[PDB]
Amino acid sequence: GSAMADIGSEFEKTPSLTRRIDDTIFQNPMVQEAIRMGFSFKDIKKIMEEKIQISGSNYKSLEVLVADLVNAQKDSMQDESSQTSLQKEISTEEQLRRLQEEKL
Repeated sequence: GSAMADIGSEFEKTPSLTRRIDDTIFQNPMVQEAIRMGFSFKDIKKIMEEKIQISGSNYKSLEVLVADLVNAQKDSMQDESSQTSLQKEISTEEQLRRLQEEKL
Protein backbone atom coordinates (compact mmCIF):
# COMPACT_ATOMS: atom_id res chain seq x y z
CA GLY A 1 0.00 0.00 0.00
CA SER A 2 1.61 3.29 -1.23
CA ALA A 3 0.90 6.82 0.19
CA MET A 4 1.80 8.98 -2.91
CA ALA A 5 1.15 8.59 -6.70
CA ASP A 6 4.49 7.05 -7.92
CA ILE A 7 2.89 5.51 -11.13
CA GLY A 8 2.19 9.03 -12.58
CA SER A 9 2.77 12.55 -11.12
CA GLU A 10 3.58 14.78 -14.20
CA PHE A 11 3.44 12.32 -17.23
CA GLU A 12 5.70 14.85 -19.13
CA LYS A 13 8.05 12.26 -20.79
CA THR A 14 6.76 9.35 -22.99
CA PRO A 15 7.72 5.64 -23.60
CA SER A 16 8.32 6.44 -27.34
CA LEU A 17 8.68 9.54 -29.60
CA THR A 18 9.00 9.45 -33.47
CA ARG A 19 8.88 12.11 -36.30
CA ARG A 20 6.42 9.98 -38.44
CA ILE A 21 2.58 10.14 -37.98
CA ASP A 22 0.22 7.09 -38.37
CA ASP A 23 -2.11 6.42 -41.38
CA THR A 24 -4.82 5.30 -38.85
CA ILE A 25 -5.23 9.01 -37.82
CA PHE A 26 -6.53 9.94 -41.33
CA GLN A 27 -8.66 6.81 -42.10
CA ASN A 28 -10.63 6.88 -38.76
CA PRO A 29 -12.10 10.33 -37.73
CA MET A 30 -12.80 9.25 -34.08
CA VAL A 31 -9.04 9.89 -33.48
CA GLN A 32 -9.24 13.73 -33.77
CA GLU A 33 -12.24 13.82 -31.32
CA ALA A 34 -10.14 11.91 -28.70
CA ILE A 35 -7.18 14.43 -28.88
CA ARG A 36 -9.82 17.27 -28.72
CA MET A 37 -10.84 16.04 -25.18
CA GLY A 38 -7.17 16.54 -24.00
CA PHE A 39 -5.49 13.16 -24.87
CA SER A 40 -2.09 12.90 -26.73
CA PHE A 41 -1.84 11.98 -30.48
CA LYS A 42 0.70 9.17 -29.65
CA ASP A 43 -1.77 7.54 -27.18
CA ILE A 44 -4.61 7.46 -29.77
CA LYS A 45 -2.48 6.07 -32.67
CA LYS A 46 -0.99 3.50 -30.19
CA ILE A 47 -4.37 2.26 -28.86
CA MET A 48 -5.80 2.18 -32.44
CA GLU A 49 -2.87 0.23 -34.02
CA GLU A 50 -2.79 -2.25 -31.04
CA LYS A 51 -6.64 -2.73 -31.06
CA ILE A 52 -6.69 -3.34 -34.86
CA GLN A 53 -3.63 -5.70 -34.64
CA ILE A 54 -5.16 -7.83 -31.79
CA SER A 55 -8.99 -7.66 -32.42
CA GLY A 56 -8.97 -7.14 -36.27
CA SER A 57 -10.84 -3.74 -36.52
CA ASN A 58 -11.19 -0.14 -35.15
CA TYR A 59 -13.27 1.01 -32.11
CA LYS A 60 -17.14 1.13 -32.35
CA SER A 61 -17.79 4.52 -30.61
CA LEU A 62 -15.99 7.20 -28.53
CA GLU A 63 -17.43 5.62 -25.30
CA VAL A 64 -15.35 2.42 -25.81
CA LEU A 65 -12.33 4.38 -27.19
CA VAL A 66 -12.01 6.82 -24.19
CA ALA A 67 -12.71 4.08 -21.58
CA ASP A 68 -9.89 1.90 -23.03
CA LEU A 69 -7.60 5.04 -23.28
CA VAL A 70 -7.92 5.95 -19.54
CA ASN A 71 -7.54 2.23 -18.61
CA ALA A 72 -4.41 1.74 -20.82
CA GLN A 73 -2.57 4.89 -19.54
CA LYS A 74 -3.49 4.09 -15.85
CA ASP A 75 -2.80 0.30 -15.77
CA SER A 76 -1.10 -1.58 -18.68
CA MET A 77 2.21 -3.44 -19.44
CA GLN A 78 4.25 -3.75 -22.71
CA ASP A 79 7.56 -5.26 -24.02
CA GLU A 80 9.50 -3.11 -26.57
CA SER A 81 13.18 -4.22 -26.11
CA SER A 82 14.06 -4.78 -29.84
CA GLN A 83 12.85 -1.53 -31.53
CA THR A 84 13.69 -0.42 -35.15
CA SER A 85 14.84 3.26 -34.89
CA LEU A 86 14.53 3.77 -38.71
CA GLN A 87 12.66 6.21 -41.03
CA LYS A 88 12.31 7.39 -44.71
CA GLU A 89 12.04 11.15 -43.85
CA ILE A 90 14.85 13.61 -44.84
CA SER A 91 16.87 15.64 -42.25
CA THR A 92 15.79 19.13 -43.48
CA GLU A 93 16.51 20.44 -39.93
CA GLU A 94 20.27 19.76 -40.58
CA GLN A 95 20.13 21.90 -43.82
CA LEU A 96 19.65 25.10 -41.66
CA ARG A 97 23.45 24.88 -40.88
CA ARG A 98 23.99 26.52 -44.35
CA LEU A 99 22.39 29.76 -42.94
CA GLN A 100 24.37 29.74 -39.60
CA GLU A 101 27.53 31.85 -40.37
CA GLU A 102 28.81 31.46 -36.73
CA LYS A 103 30.49 27.97 -36.63
CA LEU A 104 33.95 26.54 -35.62
